[PDB]
Amino acid sequence: DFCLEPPYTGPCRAAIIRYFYNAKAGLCQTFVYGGCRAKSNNFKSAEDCMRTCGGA
Repeated sequence: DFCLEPPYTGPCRAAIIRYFYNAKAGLCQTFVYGGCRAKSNNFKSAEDCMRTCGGA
C-alpha cells in the first residue's frame, strides 16, 4: 500500500500518479492516488520515497 502491497490508484477519484514504494521488484514505484485521503503515500523522488518507507 505504501511499501509493498497494491498501491491505491483510484479508490475515490479517477487515477492520479507519482511515486510509491514497491519494495519487491525495484522498490520505488508510481501510483500517487485516485481520490480519498490521498492514501498518505505520495512521493516524487528518492528523498520522498525514502522518508516515508525508504529509510524509516
